[PDB]
Amino acid sequence: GPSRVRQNFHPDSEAAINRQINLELYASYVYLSMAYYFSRDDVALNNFSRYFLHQSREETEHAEKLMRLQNQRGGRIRLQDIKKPEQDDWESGLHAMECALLLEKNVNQSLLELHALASDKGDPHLCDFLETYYLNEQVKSIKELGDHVHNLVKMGAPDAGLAEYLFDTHTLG
Amino acid sequence: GPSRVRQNFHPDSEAAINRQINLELYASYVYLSMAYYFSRDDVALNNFSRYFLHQSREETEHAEKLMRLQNQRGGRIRLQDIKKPEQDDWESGLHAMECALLLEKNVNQSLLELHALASDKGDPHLCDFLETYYLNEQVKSIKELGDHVHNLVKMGAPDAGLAEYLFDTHTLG
Amino acid sequence: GPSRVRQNFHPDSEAAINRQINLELYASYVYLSMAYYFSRDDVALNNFSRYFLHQSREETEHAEKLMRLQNQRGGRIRLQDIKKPEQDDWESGLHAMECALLLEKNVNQSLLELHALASDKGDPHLCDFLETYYLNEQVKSIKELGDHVHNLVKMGAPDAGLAEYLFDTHTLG
Amino acid sequence: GPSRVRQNFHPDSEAAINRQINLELYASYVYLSMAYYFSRDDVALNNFSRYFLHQSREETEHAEKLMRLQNQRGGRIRLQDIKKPEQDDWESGLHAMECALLLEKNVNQSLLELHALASDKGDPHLCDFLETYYLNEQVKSIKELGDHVHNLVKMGAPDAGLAEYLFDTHTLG
Amino acid sequence: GPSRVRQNFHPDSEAAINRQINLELYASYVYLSMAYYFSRDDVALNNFSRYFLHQSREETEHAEKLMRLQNQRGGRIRLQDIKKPEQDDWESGLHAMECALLLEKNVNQSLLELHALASDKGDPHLCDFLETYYLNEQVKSIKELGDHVHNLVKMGAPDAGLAEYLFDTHTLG
Amino acid sequence: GPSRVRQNFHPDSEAAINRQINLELYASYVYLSMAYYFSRDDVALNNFSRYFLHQSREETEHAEKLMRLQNQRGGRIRLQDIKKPEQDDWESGLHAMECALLLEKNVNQSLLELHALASDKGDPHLCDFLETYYLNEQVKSIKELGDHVHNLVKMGAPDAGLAEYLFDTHTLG
Ligand SMILES: [Cl-]
Ligand SMILES: [Cl-]
Ligand SMILES: [Cl-]
Ligand SMILES: [Cl-]
Ligand SMILES: [Cl-]
Ligand SMILES: [Cl-]
Ligand SMILES: [Cl-]
Ligand SMILES: [Cl-]
Ligand SMILES: [Cl-]
Ligand SMILES: [Cl-]
Ligand SMILES: [Cl-]
Ligand SMILES: [Cl-]
Ligand SMILES: [Cl-]
Ligand SMILES: [Cl-]
Ligand SMILES: [Cl-]
Ligand SMILES: [Cl-]
Ligand SMILES: [Cl-]
Ligand SMILES: [Cl-]
Ligand SMILES: [Cl-]
Ligand SMILES: [Cl-]
Ligand SMILES: [Cl-]
Ligand SMILES: [Cl-]
Ligand SMILES: [Cl-]
Ligand SMILES: [Cl-]
Ligand SMILES: [Cl-]
Ligand SMILES: [Cl-]
Ligand SMILES: [Cl-]
Ligand SMILES: [Cl-]
Ligand SMILES: [Cl-]
Ligand SMILES: [Cl-]
Ligand SMILES: [Cl-]
Ligand SMILES: [Cl-]
Ligand SMILES: [Fe+2]
Ligand SMILES: [Fe+2]
Ligand SMILES: [Fe+2]
Ligand SMILES: [Fe+2]
Ligand SMILES: [Fe+2]
Ligand SMILES: [Fe+2]
Ligand SMILES: [Fe+2]
Ligand SMILES: [Fe+2]
Ligand SMILES: [Fe+2]
Ligand SMILES: [Fe+2]
Ligand SMILES: [Fe+2]
Ligand SMILES: [Fe+2]
Ligand SMILES: [Fe+2]
Ligand SMILES: [Fe+2]
Ligand SMILES: [Fe+2]
Ligand SMILES: [Fe+2]
Ligand SMILES: [Fe+2]
Ligand SMILES: [Fe+2]
Ligand SMILES: [Fe+2]
Ligand SMILES: [Fe+2]
Ligand SMILES: [Fe+2]
Ligand SMILES: [Fe+2]
Ligand SMILES: [Fe+2]
Ligand SMILES: [Fe+2]
Ligand SMILES: [Fe+2]
Ligand SMILES: [Fe+2]
Ligand SMILES: [Fe+2]
Ligand SMILES: [Fe+2]
Ligand SMILES: [Fe+2]
Ligand SMILES: [Fe+2]
Ligand SMILES: [Fe+2]
Ligand SMILES: [Fe+2]
Ligand SMILES: [Fe+2]
Ligand SMILES: [Fe+2]
Ligand SMILES: [Fe+2]
Ligand SMILES: [Fe+2]
Ligand SMILES: [Fe+2]
Ligand SMILES: [Fe+2]
Ligand SMILES: [Fe+2]
Ligand SMILES: [Fe+2]
Ligand SMILES: [Fe+2]
Ligand SMILES: [Fe+2]
Ligand SMILES: [Fe+2]
Ligand SMILES: [Fe+2]
Ligand SMILES: [Fe+2]
Ligand SMILES: [Fe+2]
Ligand SMILES: [Fe+2]
Ligand SMILES: [Fe+2]
Ligand SMILES: [Mg+2]
Ligand SMILES: [Mg+2]
Ligand SMILES: [Mg+2]
Ligand SMILES: [Mg+2]
Ligand SMILES: [Mg+2]
Ligand SMILES: [Mg+2]
Ligand SMILES: [Mg+2]
Ligand SMILES: [Mg+2]
Ligand SMILES: [Mg+2]
Ligand SMILES: [Mg+2]
Ligand SMILES: [Mg+2]
Ligand SMILES: [Mg+2]
Ligand SMILES: [Mg+2]
Ligand SMILES: [Mg+2]
Ligand SMILES: [Mg+2]
Ligand SMILES: [Mg+2]
Ligand SMILES: [Mg+2]
Ligand SMILES: [Mg+2]
Repeated sequence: GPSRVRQNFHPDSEAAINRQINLELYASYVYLSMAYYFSRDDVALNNFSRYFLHQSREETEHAEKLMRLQNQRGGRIRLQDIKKPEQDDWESGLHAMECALLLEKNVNQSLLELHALASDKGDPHLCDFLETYYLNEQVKSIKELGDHVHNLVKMGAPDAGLAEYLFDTHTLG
Repeated sequence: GPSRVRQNFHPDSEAAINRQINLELYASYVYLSMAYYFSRDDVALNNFSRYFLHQSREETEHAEKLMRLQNQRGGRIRLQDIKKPEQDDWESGLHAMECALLLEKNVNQSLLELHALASDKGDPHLCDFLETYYLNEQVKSIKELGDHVHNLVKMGAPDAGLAEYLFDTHTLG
Repeated sequence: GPSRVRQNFHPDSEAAINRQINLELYASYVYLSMAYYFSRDDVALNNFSRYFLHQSREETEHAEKLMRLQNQRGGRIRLQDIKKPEQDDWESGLHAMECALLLEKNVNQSLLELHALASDKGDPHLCDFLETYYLNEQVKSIKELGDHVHNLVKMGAPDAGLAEYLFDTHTLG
Repeated sequence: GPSRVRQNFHPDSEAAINRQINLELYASYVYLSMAYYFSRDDVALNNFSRYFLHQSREETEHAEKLMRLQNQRGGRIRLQDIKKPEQDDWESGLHAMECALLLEKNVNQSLLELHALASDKGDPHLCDFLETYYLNEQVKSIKELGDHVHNLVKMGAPDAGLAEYLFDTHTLG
Repeated sequence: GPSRVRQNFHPDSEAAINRQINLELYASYVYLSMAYYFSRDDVALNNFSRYFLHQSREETEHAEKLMRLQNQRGGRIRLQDIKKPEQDDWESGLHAMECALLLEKNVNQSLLELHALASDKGDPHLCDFLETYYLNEQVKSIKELGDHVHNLVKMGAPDAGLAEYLFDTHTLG
Repeated sequence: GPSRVRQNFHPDSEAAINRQINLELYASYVYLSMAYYFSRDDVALNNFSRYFLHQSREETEHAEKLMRLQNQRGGRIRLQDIKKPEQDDWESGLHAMECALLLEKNVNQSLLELHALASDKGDPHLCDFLETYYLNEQVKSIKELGDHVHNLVKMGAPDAGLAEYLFDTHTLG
């Protein structure tokens, strides 16, 4: 107290990083739920399953990089419960994509608030960390999900019988 | 009488294995019938044909492993007629998949009854044999057929003109 | 009705091909029975087992080529029960070989009657099919079985203790 | 309702599998917490960190295989909150190892109760699943942790200055 | 007391595993005795020698896997004298094969009793261990020895001068 | 009677070789016991385990070469019970090493007495056999064990917490 490594690292930043870790672990859990929805016998869209499983594992990576940052800067990781997702039954490929898009925008908003806090606290290391590893990743993710939602809507998902099947095999395959 | 190899092998188990051999050979014949239905000039779904031909050959493997078990344990194989399948004309890709699912559940029920008999007779070798080579294979097969039935139903098979054609080329291809 | 592919294909030929399919599947089953007789603990002639298992699989090939022919010509496959073999206990390597020789001659006679029918119906495609894929195969098979029976008889099978053992390891190995 | 795949799968088993999924995800989170404790600047045992991170990822694998089983059998995954671990500060390499050993024994007890339930419900597929993928894994894990605890105790951890350092570099390296 | 690893492991099971270790070491010694009988100048059947030496080494493997199990589960290995085999002079290749068959059936009976005890004590780990590594190995071994005894009897062993010589060179070579 | 191969081979030598075979098999069993002591969860010195397991297998080799010698010279192998080791709990790495050193010196004394007997009986083949394959092996083994005991004593085994751990990983690893 303080850590021999700690320098220019505000307690508010440390707390906000702990909250961000929880949010990234939550996002991982949401995607894991979606992945296994798509492998149900009455859904059986294996490339939607693979896509969301990959997203789940990326969110765990996002959480771990923040945990590493906490240690690097001499903060102390404080974990909290990972809340269950809002749904187990995700309804359709389109609905899951729309929910993922909303999730990603929510996580983006949290990251932008974290960047504003880091700026306020004169922490350019933390600002750069977020810019380098988080903000463009989020923009790319949101854009990709937007593209997917548009194609599924235009194709007639979820009610048009061929739409999710064909998107599964040609876009996500 | 008895075989110099026979040990802890109840006559009821020996008889039940003979009945299971017949059922696996019957399942092989059903799938062979389906395979050649799909190669008719007025059906011509070559990947449905290939899929069911593969399933036919797997069922022969299942029969042979039970025949080998009978010899290994010192029982005597007693073959019976292999009954013809219930249909020659299987109507559609969806109908064949639904019939295959029912067949697999029926074969599964027979295997579960065989496991219950082996348990009752204190035959852990036979229990393990069924668990190792049959029960999970059946669960996997039933799940795969369930997945296929769901996709074909959602796509609008059998009446939607593109459904079986597209499933043939993208899932079974 | 008729199939858009059907041409110069008599209903009698179509029916005779269905009967031939059943006979080839029956021959496969006979050989499968023999194969597993030779793997009994009280018989244990592993190369006799392998030899008859191979013959079993070849007969399934013979059945499938006729099933393909039926579809190619626009006929409709009509499957029937596959009758069990005449024996489960095949007595000896010599007896099995003698039974196989009789089976092959019986199947040959059926093929010759099928060729006579095809000739009568002016079906040169069917005549050529039988000549190309069946008649010489049968002559080769009958000759091979004749050779095997002669050697086993001369060697003193089944009662001479070394005969089947030595034939198993030097001719069939 | 029910799933077209469901067979011999009791609702109690389905519920117990959902509880087991939560427990495996909890174990993953415990190990993740431990991994990042060991990377603190005031702990800095990088091979303890790597060891627990690996264990964390294995527990996620354990959770996923149960999620797959639920879908395979036609049950429905029902996720719950993942509770935070009991500690963020794990005190020492020895204490973390002792906590991991207790966790593994607790998870083992849950698996044994699940196997007893599956047995009671006559579900040999579920029994075999647990035996094949879970029970021996748990015994191996408990034994390994026991070995590690013994060596650390004998070496004088946590107070002997060289003990955890040397164990980190020679056993876990 | 108890071992920090021990869980769901009954003292009766621990004792029965110690007895099984002794029996497997005894079986190894029997086979070692047989191997060196066949290398006598007045026996000189080098492939019978090699066959039994291999079986001896496999039995040591069986003993070691049980010793490892004892440690894995937190039991304590308690070794006893390894009794000498019943004979040094094994009389003939046929007699040795018949003695080996009886030995294997006796060891199998002991394993089945061990499985019944494990079942009674609700130890699915131990049941699976026996099923996975012991019970099918025993069935395979008994069947192989049955096959060998049958061929040697039919060939006229031990009195027919060529029988053991030819079996040595063609089956065991 | 006598063996057609026997020449210059005294009955006393034949008997002494049988006693030596038993002693080498006993030494193998002692080392096997030690190997599995070191794999206990409350000992867990895996390189001590590996070292003694290797020594166990070498002693079996020593026994087999004497069994081969007996046959080569036309003597008859006479096996006896293999007595259990003096301990199951070997107390420590140092104590096991000290017990192994005493065992090796005892086996050496027996070999020297065997050489004296062979000399007395004018058997230069047996003298050379012992010199070539046994006497220098024993001197090397005794020296190696002496080296190990010295290092463990100097390092402070068994009570110094780091000693056996460090010797396990740097000398025996
Ligand atoms: Cl600071
Ligand atoms: Cl809350
Ligand atoms: Cl700044
Ligand atoms: Cl897209
Ligand atoms: Cl559509
Ligand atoms: Cl029996
Ligand atoms: Cl009937
Ligand atoms: Cl049982
Ligand atoms: Cl599908
Ligand atoms: Cl359509
Ligand atoms: Cl398409
Ligand atoms: Cl026509
Ligand atoms: Cl009839
Ligand atoms: Cl013509
Ligand atoms: Cl021939
Ligand atoms: Cl003869
Ligand atoms: Cl059910
Ligand atoms: Cl709660
Ligand atoms: Cl059950
Ligand atoms: Cl360790
Ligand atoms: Cl220290
Ligand atoms: Cl216990
Ligand atoms: Cl006694
Ligand atoms: Cl149990
Ligand atoms: Cl044999
Ligand atoms: Cl002879
Ligand atoms: Cl020969
Ligand atoms: Cl002499
Ligand atoms: Cl005594
Ligand atoms: Cl001399
Ligand atoms: Cl040394
Ligand atoms: Cl020390
Ligand atoms: Fe939050
Ligand atoms: Fe992504
Ligand atoms: Fe990625
Ligand atoms: Fe993220
Ligand atoms: Fe909640
Ligand atoms: Fe994200
Ligand atoms: Fe930048
Ligand atoms: Fe992303
Ligand atoms: Fe039946
Ligand atoms: Fe399949
Ligand atoms: Fe396959
Ligand atoms: Fe099957
Ligand atoms: Fe019928
Ligand atoms: Fe099947
Ligand atoms: Fe079981
Ligand atoms: Fe299958
Ligand atoms: Fe017929
Ligand atoms: Fe052939
Ligand atoms: Fe062939
Ligand atoms: Fe044929
Ligand atoms: Fe009949
Ligand atoms: Fe034929
Ligand atoms: Fe021709
Ligand atoms: Fe042929
Ligand atoms: Fe729980
Ligand atoms: Fe692990
Ligand atoms: Fe691993
Ligand atoms: Fe786990
Ligand atoms: Fe809480
Ligand atoms: Fe675990
Ligand atoms: Fe199993
Ligand atoms: Fe583990
Ligand atoms: Fe015993
Ligand atoms: Fe073997
Ligand atoms: Fe082997
Ligand atoms: Fe054994
Ligand atoms: Fe005795
Ligand atoms: Fe054995
Ligand atoms: Fe064996
Ligand atoms: Fe002695
Ligand atoms: Fe050595
Ligand atoms: Fe060596
Ligand atoms: Fe030795
Ligand atoms: Fe004693
Ligand atoms: Fe030695
Ligand atoms: Fe020399
Ligand atoms: Fe040595
Ligand atoms: Fe070192
Ligand atoms: Mg300082
Ligand atoms: Mg603070
Ligand atoms: Mg998938
Ligand atoms: Mg007998
Ligand atoms: Mg009977
Ligand atoms: Mg085709
Ligand atoms: Mg037309
Ligand atoms: Mg007609
Ligand atoms: Mg075979
Ligand atoms: Mg339905
Ligand atoms: Mg329910
Ligand atoms: Mg690290
Ligand atoms: Mg304790
Ligand atoms: Mg006790
Ligand atoms: Mg040899
Ligand atoms: Mg003479
Ligand atoms: Mg004498
Ligand atoms: Mg080891």
